[PDB]
Amino acid sequence: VPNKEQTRTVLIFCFHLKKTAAESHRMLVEAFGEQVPTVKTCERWFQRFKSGDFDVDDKEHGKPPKRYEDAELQALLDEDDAQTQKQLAEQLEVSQQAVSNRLREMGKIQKVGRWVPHELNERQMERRKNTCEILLSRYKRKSFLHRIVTGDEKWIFFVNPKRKKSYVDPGQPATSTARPNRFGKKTMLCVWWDQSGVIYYELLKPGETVNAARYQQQLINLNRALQRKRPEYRVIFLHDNAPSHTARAVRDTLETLNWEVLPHAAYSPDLAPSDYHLFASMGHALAEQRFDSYESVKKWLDEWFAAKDDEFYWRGIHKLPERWEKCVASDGKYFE
Amino acid sequence: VPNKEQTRTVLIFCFHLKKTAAESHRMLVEAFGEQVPTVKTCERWFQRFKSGDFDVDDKEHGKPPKRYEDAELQALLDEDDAQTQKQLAEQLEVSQQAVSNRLREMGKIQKVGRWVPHELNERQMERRKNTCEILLSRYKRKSFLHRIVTGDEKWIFFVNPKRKKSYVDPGQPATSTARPNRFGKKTMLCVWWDQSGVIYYELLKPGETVNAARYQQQLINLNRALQRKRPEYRVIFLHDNAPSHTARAVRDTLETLNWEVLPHAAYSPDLAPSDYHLFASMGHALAEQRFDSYESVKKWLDEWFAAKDDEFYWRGIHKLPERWEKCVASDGKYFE
DNA sequence: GGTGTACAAGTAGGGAATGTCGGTT
DNA sequence: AACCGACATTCCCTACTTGTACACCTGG
DNA sequence: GGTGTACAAGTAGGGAATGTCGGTT
DNA sequence: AACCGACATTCCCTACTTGTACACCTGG
DNA sequence: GGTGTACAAGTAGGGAATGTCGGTT
DNA sequence: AACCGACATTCCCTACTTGTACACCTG
Ligand SMILES: [Mn+2]
Ligand SMILES: [Mn+2]
Repeated sequence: VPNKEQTRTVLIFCFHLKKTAAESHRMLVEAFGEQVPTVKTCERWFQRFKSGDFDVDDKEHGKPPKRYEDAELQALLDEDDAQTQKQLAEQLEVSQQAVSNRLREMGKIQKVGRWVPHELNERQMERRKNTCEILLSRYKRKSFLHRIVTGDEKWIFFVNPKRKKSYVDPGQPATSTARPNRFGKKTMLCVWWDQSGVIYYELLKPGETVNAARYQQQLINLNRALQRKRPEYRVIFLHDNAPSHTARAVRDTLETLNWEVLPHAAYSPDLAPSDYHLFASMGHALAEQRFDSYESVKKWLDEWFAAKDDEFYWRGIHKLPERWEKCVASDGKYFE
Repeated sequence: VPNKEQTRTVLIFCFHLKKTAAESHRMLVEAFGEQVPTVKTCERWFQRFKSGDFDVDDKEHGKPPKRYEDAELQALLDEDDAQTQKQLAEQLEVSQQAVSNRLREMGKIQKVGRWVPHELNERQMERRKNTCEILLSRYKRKSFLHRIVTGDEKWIFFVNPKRKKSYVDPGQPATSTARPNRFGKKTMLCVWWDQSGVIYYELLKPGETVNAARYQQQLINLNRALQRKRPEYRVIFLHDNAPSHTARAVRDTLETLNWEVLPHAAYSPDLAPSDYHLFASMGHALAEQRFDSYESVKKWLDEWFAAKDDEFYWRGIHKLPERWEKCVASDGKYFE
């Protein structure tokens, strides 16, 4: 009856009764019948038993040689880590299924890259690196974030649907969503805030623009609202290089307010707290959220800003230095 | 130095040597030592040996109870098959991790749903059903497909990048891509085709628009090219309800050419061979493609439309029949 | 409309695990 | 009888293969 | 910033697997 | 001695738990 | 975002309708 | 008073323009 495993047990038991090899074998036929391993394989078990080898496991078997080294497929990734299996395959003379396996066998996983706002010129980066160095230099001499009042502009549609993920048996349809229309109803939000909260915001009506003209009016209203909400206020103002924000007219509206405008490189939303922090948070919050009327957008926004904590804003602003640092370490290339 | 499995082999060995249960135990202690099991076990083993049962492995142990039933979790999916695990867990009173497991244990996988072009109206679904019904009723009677000349219009940006997928160790990042610009240079393409190939295409200059005026012009230009390339043509025209396609003026330009316009319910790009099949194949081929010159866009298209085997277009058109059935059986809801 | 990844199942080798057998004591 | 060495036979485990399912793309 | 899934590791508890022991022959 | 039945003790295997990593999101 | 059709409302124009004026008995 | 033709206005009624909905195709 017994298998190589059950057999070796016996031969250990037979070993421990001082039975000789050939003796044990006789007992096996006596016990189980003719169909028991040959004497030769008893003599063998015995020969290793005498060494303290009662190790049950077969010694490691034979294996077809790997038709390509690990470090070989690894060094292909070292040139272009974003190739398909089929592409790697035809460089290693194996199938894709083969390249499927060895990538699973090595620690490797497949992950999808980041979208970055803009392709940056050899120069575009230099400007970033500079600004970031400049601000850090200042940051070390004296913390000044406590003086920062930034703000920016962000669309808010009346419907924000996301593609839905369904848990269902294989080869079945996942509940589907209807596209967000590119030319749907939307209202521009313009919001200004500081490390202690949101100072002032305007929610523009559907078709409304922001021009050198209106921008002025706004930061004068901001000023008015600043006077009451921030009594202690000099003051530092951070905003991106909108065609509207660099307006000859507006530049002067800032001088005549005695506001210091922190330098800001273009295509750098990763350095604008309004974008990388405030809005980013709102992005999550707006998911699948509907707005029937312009009134409710303002009501949601109102309760949304209000129901934030204090630290939330504080944290947004104080992550600047960390970003300026990366912004330099990454040498101007996006760092996010 | 035996285990709760190895000793059982031995007890089988002794059973088949006509040794008494207690006798065998005395042999166990003699051979191995003092850490063998009791005689009480040997007696028990023997008692099941005396039957024909020499099955080594245990009986199934005591296991905790299931806190909810597989089919009870199934009722939640029947309601809403797209729910986060956390949400299911709450309804079941178990943890998320708990549900992560029972979904693994059941057949269930996670799938991303579709983007359907437009949210359809109780009415718009009927329009679709009918039109599909009508055309199919006819196709059954007499195949009118080889007479179908159809066309549409589709943008083509000068840079078509895709997020890149990388094979990498966990934690390490994947190569990032610069985002496609919504406002980049983009030439419009107006193309008309037929079961045997493309008849006449018109690649517009950047700014160029299509109005009641220009559409007519093209329809005539089409006809001329149709006379020499398709020397046999009466023509059936298929085109979507673009405001330009549905102008008073144009319907008359179509009459003057004597073309049967097939009815085509609004919001039905899934029934326009131009979109659902020709541009579809294009979207793939256009991936990661850069176009520096307007000439190359034409040079690309020329060589592309050309190298396309004749059947390709044939299949495109002949897939209408099944889309109609499918459009019909699904009562007008989208069906892709 | 195309394409990319992984589960199936089959297959060839590389040796171990085993057997055979003539040689020793 | 007992055990051995050497060459032959059997078996086991893996790195591949082709075949295939299928998630997700793609045009709106 | 925010959140959704799964790999770790620990824990209870339900019985089997095993032990203990005085009762039979 | 041998084996038993009955009650006690130990051990094994799982369905959960909490803790945590981390892909991917989110603003541009 | 582009674009066309369908009325709903808002200006002009050739007609009217009415007004002014000369004439004659 | 009576009455005309000859023009000049005060208006309409229709008639060309705008103005203000929608409707349909792209991502
Ligand atoms: Mn901005
Ligand atoms: Mn179209």
